[PDB]
Amino acid sequence: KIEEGKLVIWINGDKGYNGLAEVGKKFEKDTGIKVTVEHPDKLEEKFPQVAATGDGPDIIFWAHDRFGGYAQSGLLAEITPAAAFQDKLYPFTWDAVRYNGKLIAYPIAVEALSLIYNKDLLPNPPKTWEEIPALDKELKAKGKSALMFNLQEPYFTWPLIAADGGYAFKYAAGKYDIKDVGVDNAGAKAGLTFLVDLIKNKHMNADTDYSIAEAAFNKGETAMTINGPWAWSNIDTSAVNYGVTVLPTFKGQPSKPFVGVLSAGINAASPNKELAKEFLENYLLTDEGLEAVNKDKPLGAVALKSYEEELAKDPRIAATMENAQKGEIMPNIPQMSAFWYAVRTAVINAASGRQTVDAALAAAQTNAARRKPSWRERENNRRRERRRRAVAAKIYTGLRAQGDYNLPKHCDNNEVLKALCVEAGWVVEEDGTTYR
Amino acid sequence: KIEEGKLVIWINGDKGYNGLAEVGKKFEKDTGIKVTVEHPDKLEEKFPQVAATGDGPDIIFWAHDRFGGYAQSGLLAEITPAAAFQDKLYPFTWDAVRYNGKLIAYPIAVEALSLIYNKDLLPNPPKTWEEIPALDKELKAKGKSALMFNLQEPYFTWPLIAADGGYAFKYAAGKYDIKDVGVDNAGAKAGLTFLVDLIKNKHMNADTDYSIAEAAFNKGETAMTINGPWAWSNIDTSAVNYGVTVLPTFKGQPSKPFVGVLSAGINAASPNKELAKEFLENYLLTDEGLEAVNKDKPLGAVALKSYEEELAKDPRIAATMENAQKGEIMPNIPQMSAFWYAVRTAVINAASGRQTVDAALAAAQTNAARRKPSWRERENNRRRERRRRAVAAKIYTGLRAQGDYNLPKHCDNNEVLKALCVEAGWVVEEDGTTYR
DNA sequence: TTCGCACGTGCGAAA
DNA sequence: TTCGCACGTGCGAAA
Ligand SMILES: OC[C@H]1O[C@H](O[C@H]2[C@H](O)[C@@H](O)[C@@H](O)O[C@@H]2CO)[C@H](O)[C@@H](O)[C@@H]1O
Ligand SMILES: OC[C@H]1O[C@H](O[C@H]2[C@H](O)[C@@H](O)[C@@H](O)O[C@@H]2CO)[C@H](O)[C@@H](O)[C@@H]1O
Repeated sequence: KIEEGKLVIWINGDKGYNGLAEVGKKFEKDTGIKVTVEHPDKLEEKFPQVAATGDGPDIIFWAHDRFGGYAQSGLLAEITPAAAFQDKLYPFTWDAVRYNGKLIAYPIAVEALSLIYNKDLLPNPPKTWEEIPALDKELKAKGKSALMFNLQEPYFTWPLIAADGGYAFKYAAGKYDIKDVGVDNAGAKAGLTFLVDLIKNKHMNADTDYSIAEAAFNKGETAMTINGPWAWSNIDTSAVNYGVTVLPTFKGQPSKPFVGVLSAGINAASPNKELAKEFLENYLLTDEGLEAVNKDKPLGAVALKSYEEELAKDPRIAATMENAQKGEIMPNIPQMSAFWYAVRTAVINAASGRQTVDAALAAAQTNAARRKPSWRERENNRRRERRRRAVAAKIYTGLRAQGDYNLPKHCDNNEVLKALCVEAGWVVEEDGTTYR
Repeated sequence: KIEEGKLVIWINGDKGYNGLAEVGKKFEKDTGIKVTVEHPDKLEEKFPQVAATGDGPDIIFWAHDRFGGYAQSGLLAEITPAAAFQDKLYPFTWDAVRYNGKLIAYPIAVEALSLIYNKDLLPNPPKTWEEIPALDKELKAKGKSALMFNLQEPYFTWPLIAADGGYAFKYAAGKYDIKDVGVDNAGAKAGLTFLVDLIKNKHMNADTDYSIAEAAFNKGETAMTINGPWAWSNIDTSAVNYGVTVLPTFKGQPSKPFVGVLSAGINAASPNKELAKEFLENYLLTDEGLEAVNKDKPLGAVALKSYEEELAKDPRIAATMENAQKGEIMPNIPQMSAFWYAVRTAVINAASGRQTVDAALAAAQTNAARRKPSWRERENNRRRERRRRAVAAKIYTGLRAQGDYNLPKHCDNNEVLKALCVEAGWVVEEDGTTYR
């Protein structure tokens, strides 16, 4: 739990938390506040559960697509810095991270997925998804493989599903039609059927995850992988001579990844609101603060106008943005979670053969639009059934008391119902069949 | 699923899976059989779910306490090693992997928790748990702390709980008594009360987990920690000059850590059983094989006598074994999982203040002693309640059909029963109050 | 051991 | 939207 005079941080484990801790130490020595950095599993899930009761960290670090839903359950609101602080940063970044006209986190970077290939096994990477299966055959003879990426999180598979026209939600009339989904359209069918085919033809495995894909590339067993800028520092420590390049096309159409803006939301239950902002704006949104974090794990296209002009000329960042221009920024609406859960179920079930591509995407189309029942709606159901059982319980209580039926020493209510049935002129069989 | 002619292995993320991968690479070089090593989260729980349907890996690596529950479910191949090979390992390691007379896993190493301390900060490690809060007072004056360890897994807190008399199950007459659970006795109460006292007096944090303590000791913010031999390699590459020593005493009695034998079991659904037995016997359980895994992450006191005579020359191993002699080998009985879940819930609830020490431990004793109903018993309950509902359903079906009781278009069963009551000479109030 | 009511939510109906 | 039966398991009783 929170407490005054301290600062705790929740960032994803694949991020530069150790470089984030190097500056929290620089903050501590300056004005006396100990800063600790923790990278918990499933932090984007634990936060909306615990912070309702006042728990959680002072600041949470996640991409912006969840954040509007976090704002909607009242976990942050109304963050305002001065314009000197509002403009040492990019206008598109603020737009994504503002829910209903209110800034809800400090944007920290811009991330997109790109194709990462080893120049040693693949001097010329493939430009198209369609030549991938033939490539894997040439590399399977040498003992290696073509492509391995995270098939568990749909973030990595969406560039291919969207390539031929699948869309999460449609933007029209200055608004996201939170009903209109395009996970069941013919475009999504072409994308997923190709991915499932890659698995059916043994070019990829349906159980592949992050560690499985990251290890196969860093050890040189797989020519290409699909990852974000955070994965670069790990490939740097390995003996792999890699290049970052545009993701391959599918049916002459580009791959369209979902672009994420890493953001720091201040917990509305924190007591360190201003102290945390002291960390945010004055000690880590500086050149030297982003350096310490980027040296550990590359943030990607950082959003600080000052620091980014140094990073934008790294050819790896330039390729990361060639992929992002081809993609779309992620909606921050609360129904992102329902869409992300549904498509995750679709890919996993279609990759494993539990469902057809038709059945998985059709089920995902309805799940991504499903409404979560309110707390009041749940309690209304609970209370109504609680009343029902109470009404029946009182009735049978009186029948067992004053009925004086010929009942066994112990018997369920159905026996009482039967005995009271025959008194009214009915005959009840063994299985409950009743008549006059 | 597992393919014929391939080997896939599951080991915990804190072990040297990269070292184990190099052993598989040599196995691939001599027999042409690819070996893939994965470290998925919650593998101790994932395995009994997938392996029942014939899925899971070929070989699973875990401490020996979980294997008996696996074997009772028929998930493991029975280990058939030559008598000549069984003599190559310490006999008591074979005992940890014996269940119902059969051998069910290949014992790899012996693991016991020890006190790891920073020699530069604390040259003389405290010999007693009770003197630790005083050590923290001196330490807080430097901005440091004394002790930090994983508070989320009961494996780390148990040596304190067991010191003054707590135990899991009592051994008597050649078997463990699953109904004699000692997580509620006075010794276990005092041990946990002390730990909760450390948290109440701000000498330790209840949210502390593995990565938080491992990061803080390696970064030199705490002078002591509690961890097994696997954690040394990260400290080695760190700047801390460290020593491994016996765990401190509590009320004059030593801490009694549960001793675990890292073991490799063979999935019963594996068409590569002969291949898995070959890889474990002639490539891993050798000097060169265990050395490769050990150089990655220290295994501890290996079961193989030939390589252990070399590893025993290590003062850190002779200290790890000094703690082991004061502790106990875990049971491998299937109830161990239920004991681990109960104590895990208790320590977390007590460390957080959600429950008292007396309430949490009393609930842990009933949970760890609760008899898990068999599948058939669960099914019996499900069918009996299904039959009870169908009987009531047929009665209300016939009442609605031949009653003509003069009720609305739609109405619940309670109203039909109400209408039948008045037909038989009763009256029913709104809340169900019923009499003649 | 079996047994039966309680419990909160699922699923779809009826509107 | 509210509604109501079905669902499988919890808890405790009776033995
Ligand atoms: O898989 C759904 C998941 O996708 C995105 O998560 C990314 C995240 O943006 C990256 O920073 C990194 O952590 O990889 C993640 C995928 O594993 C969305 O941001 C997230 O909301 C969504 O759940
Ligand atoms: O915390 C309960 C846990 O204790 C043991 O797990 C140990 C394991 O023996 C070590 O190899 C290492 O991984 O630390 C683990 C605890 O985090 C038991 O073996 C395990 O069954 C139990 O769940």
